[PDB]
Amino acid sequence: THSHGLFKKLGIPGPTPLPFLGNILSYHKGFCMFDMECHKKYGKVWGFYDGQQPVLAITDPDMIKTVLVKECYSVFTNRRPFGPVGFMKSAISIAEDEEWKRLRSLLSPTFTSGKLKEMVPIIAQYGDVLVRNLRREAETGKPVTLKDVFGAYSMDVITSTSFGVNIDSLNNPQDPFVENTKKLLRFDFLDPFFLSITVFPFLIPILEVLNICVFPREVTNFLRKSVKRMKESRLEDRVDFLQLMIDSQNSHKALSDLELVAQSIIFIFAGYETTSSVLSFIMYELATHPDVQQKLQEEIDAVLPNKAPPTYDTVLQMEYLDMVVNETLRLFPIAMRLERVCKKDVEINGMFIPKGVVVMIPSYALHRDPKYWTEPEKFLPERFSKKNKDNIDPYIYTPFGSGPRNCIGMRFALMNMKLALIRVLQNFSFKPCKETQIPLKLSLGGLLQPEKPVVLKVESRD
Amino acid sequence: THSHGLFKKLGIPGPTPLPFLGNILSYHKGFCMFDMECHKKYGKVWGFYDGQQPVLAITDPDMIKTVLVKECYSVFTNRRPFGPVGFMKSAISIAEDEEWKRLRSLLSPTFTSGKLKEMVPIIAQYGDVLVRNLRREAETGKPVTLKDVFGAYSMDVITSTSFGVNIDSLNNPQDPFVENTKKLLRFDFLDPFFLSITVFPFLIPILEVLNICVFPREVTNFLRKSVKRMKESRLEDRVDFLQLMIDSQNSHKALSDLELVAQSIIFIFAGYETTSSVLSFIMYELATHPDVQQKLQEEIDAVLPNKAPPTYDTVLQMEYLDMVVNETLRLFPIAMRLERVCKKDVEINGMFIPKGVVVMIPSYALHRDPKYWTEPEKFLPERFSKKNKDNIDPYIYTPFGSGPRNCIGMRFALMNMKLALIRVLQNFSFKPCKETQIPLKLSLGGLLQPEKPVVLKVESRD
Ligand code: HEM
Ligand code: HEM
Ligand SMILES: CC(C)N[C@@H](CSC[C@H](Cc1c[nH]c2ccccc12)NC(=O)OC(C)(C)C)C(=O)NCc1cccnc1
Ligand SMILES: CC(C)N[C@@H](CSC[C@H](Cc1c[nH]c2ccccc12)NC(=O)OC(C)(C)C)C(=O)NCc1cccnc1
Repeated sequence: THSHGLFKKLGIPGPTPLPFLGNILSYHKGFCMFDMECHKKYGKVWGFYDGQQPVLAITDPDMIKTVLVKECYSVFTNRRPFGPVGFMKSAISIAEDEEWKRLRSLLSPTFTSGKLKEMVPIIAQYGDVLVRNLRREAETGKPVTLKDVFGAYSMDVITSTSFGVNIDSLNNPQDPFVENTKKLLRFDFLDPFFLSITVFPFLIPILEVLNICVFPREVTNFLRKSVKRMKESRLEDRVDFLQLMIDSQNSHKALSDLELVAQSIIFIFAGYETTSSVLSFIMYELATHPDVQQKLQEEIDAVLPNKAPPTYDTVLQMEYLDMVVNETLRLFPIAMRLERVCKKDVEINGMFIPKGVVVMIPSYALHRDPKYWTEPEKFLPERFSKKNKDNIDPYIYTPFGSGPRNCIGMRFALMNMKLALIRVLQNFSFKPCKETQIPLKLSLGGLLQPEKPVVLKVESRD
Repeated sequence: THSHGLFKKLGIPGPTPLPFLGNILSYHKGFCMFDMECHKKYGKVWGFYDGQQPVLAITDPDMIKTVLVKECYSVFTNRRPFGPVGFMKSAISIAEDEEWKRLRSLLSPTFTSGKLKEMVPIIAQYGDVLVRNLRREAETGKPVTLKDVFGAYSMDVITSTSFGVNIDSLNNPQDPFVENTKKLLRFDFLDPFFLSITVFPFLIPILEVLNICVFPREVTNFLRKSVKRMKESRLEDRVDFLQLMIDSQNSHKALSDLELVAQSIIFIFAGYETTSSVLSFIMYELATHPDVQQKLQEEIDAVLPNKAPPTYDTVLQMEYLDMVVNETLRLFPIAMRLERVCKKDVEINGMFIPKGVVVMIPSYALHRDPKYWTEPEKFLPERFSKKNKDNIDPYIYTPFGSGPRNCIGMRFALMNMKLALIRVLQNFSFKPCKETQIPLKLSLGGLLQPEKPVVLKVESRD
């Protein structure tokens, strides 16, 4: 129908599409399973149909580089639309071409190593909070649910690093400011709503004229005014994302107020469930590989004797920790794919690409390719040792993507997660319960997350 | 366009419609203002257009009777659809024709005077709760917001009379069971979403296939399982609406489980903001007419000396109280209109009515008609004295509608509100603050509710 002959014409293999649905029935096992099977069955490039929308998959690292880096500005600048977005049209990760470029320009200085070293003390205080809450659970030998305790942690670091609000969310789960922000959850792109948006993408315009949005209209409204209060209470009466944006609107064309709110929202959205999720995947591996946990506890005490508090520089000093984080990300790259919309008829690395195709890099499946990783399913942190870390193709292992449009939040995310692990492990060990799901099964959904949530035994090194 | 010549053809007056919008621009001042102006300008019958949808207004009490009573089953059985409803299609107030008739049959015995006398003791306990919360506000001379304290009250009576759950919502505003139920708020039929649904009623089918609903998909999901837990904890291990429905599914065709949940939801929806709102409108009048308040306090002590607790029968004994409630409802009939969809070409009281028209009775405007009420804007409870209560046309004063499809919840609503007022006034007097809005302005919105929320001074008769 109307475009389902495209790949068959270019000589590109793939699963044969059904009318209207294309291949979306093949998502019944999740993006991850579909992508590995496809890589296996079909080889180095393949093609499928998200309804009428042609998606070209690629796995050659040279080709990936062209797309993510070389022709990023010229050809492959934007992501694919996904549903009605309202004013969130202005958020950097949604925006396009020159508005994107301007936004990415206007926001980059907020994510430098400099500002991040200034934020480290704030992100630290809530590690202590995390500990006392964990100790409360450990002095009462009851299995712990990480996503809850790490959620409460991530939530705290966001509320602080982005607005100055200081909440113990785990113990104030019903503060107005914690309630809204806990509704900014990762979109399930295989839930009813989003699948239909894929079979009926013409519906998106209809919703937009009805001010219906995939960002709940009330959470956005709460923050828009919460910001405009903060804005006008500091102006006038250092050191969060909001103040860094306030200072910036003092490319070009400055930052509009509505533009400012939207970024603020996308930072919470980005930083809340990801931090929570990754931190849980890591504690899962640490707990099912007690040697890796011991070796990391040993490393942490070396740098920080006497449970010394971690600093920006003592954090970047810890190599095994960096290894442990990077390998967890290999097995659970929560973005799962990267995607670029081809804006022009192009030819790259010997392959014609017609305008309008979505180019997709199947991150999860490349992270578990046996042709670039030995024993890809095993959790083996040494793959990232300063010895082996050189035989790893930065276009095969892309947990934050690559190029002008990679994750702007990368250094903060990594720092935020590491500060958590250092303080937690300084004080506790983590052990399987019987109710622990070993082996952790991944969700057949549209999200990278455990089937059953991770529950563990926490014990005090006291 | 496609139907805007209808009234002009039948000789029926009304405001001239614009293409596509019909007359909806005339709602800029609210349904209430539009309806009085229309009654004034145009007389005993008029016509307008909710987009393409012809609505015929009527004010002759004989004609109203035919519509609400005589030809209710034959002709005027259903209300007008309003947006996507999901499984709430099964709720009695939404359902149609034989399913309605069956539901109204299967649910009527739950609202008898018998069951209501059995519920009175439950509804009483939360009057005491209401008092201690009020006393806490009165011992701290801070103006009170009625909708909050009455909301918390109404919320408590619902949670109890419908599931057995016993919560002090005002002090547990963050119990999971109170959180969801506080989201079941009255629909604003002049908010963006519903106006568009009126200009684009073809959009309703589109939303329905997207499982988008005007009952938030999460509140419904919470209760559906909350019920199925309650259902299977009482079955097996008297005296609420849920148990009365459980007993009924033990016309005809019994009550399906999904059918049962939906009614449960519609009862909360119905009984929460209405009780809250009416109770606030009443305290407003009592507080701005201190004689009426005194006369009612005097009456209550006569029946119930020593702050005696109210009983079902001592409640029906209080005539001035019944007067005060009924007159408040005159000035603030929160339904505002009644509506019936004409299902066949008919002729009633000398007027042809073509199939598909919505027949509408402008309750608010009839309640303030100078041709049936002297000084209609004044709050004068004596209009309802056992002397004058006979010169009041039950088809002009219809705060609960009339006929086979009037409010099934009427006796409960009235009893629930009166039990509140008796206990409250036994203990407190209510006085204007400076921040009180005198005179209360009504919302220009699609709801009957105060412009500014009612704030009063509460003082202890101790
Ligand atoms: C463990 C944590 C995180 C992971 C694994 C992650 C991963 C990713 C990935 C794969 C992308 C797409 C990059 C590409 O297209 O090549 C991305 C984009 C993005 N991330 Fe993250 N992310 C994380 C946390 C964060 C945080 C904390 C922020 C805070 C501001 C953030 C903000 C963004 C933004 C704004 C984009 C889009 C940038 C643009 O399109 O210009 N992310 N992230
Ligand atoms: C002060 C409180 C209330 C007022 C003023 C009120 C008013 C009304 C009005 C005007 C109608 C439409 C009747 C008609 O079309 O003629 C109605 C319908 C209805 N009410 Fe209420 N109501 C109140 C409280 C309640 C309560 C507590 C319940 C509890 C179950 C309830 C359940 C219903 C139902 C189910 C219908 C639709 C009945 C049907 O269509 O078969 N209402 N109400
Ligand atoms: C999908 C939500 C997160 N809307 C995005 C728009 S594009 C940023 C990217 C989304 C994405 C990556 N491959 C995809 C393949 C198909 C469809 C969408 C995507 N993000 C992403 O990794 O999200 C998680 C970890 C998958 C939840 C947005 O604006 N996200 C802010 C954000 C979120 C998370 C991390 N960093 C930034
Ligand atoms: C509109 C909401 C309440 N959906 C109803 C469907 S029809 C019951 C009726 C609605 C109604 C009366 N004139 C109208 C004129 C135009 C459009 C709709 C209506 N109710 C009604 O009085 O609602 C309040 C007090 C106006 C909020 C529903 O199912 N409502 C359950 C319910 C609510 C309140 C009282 N009793 C029952």
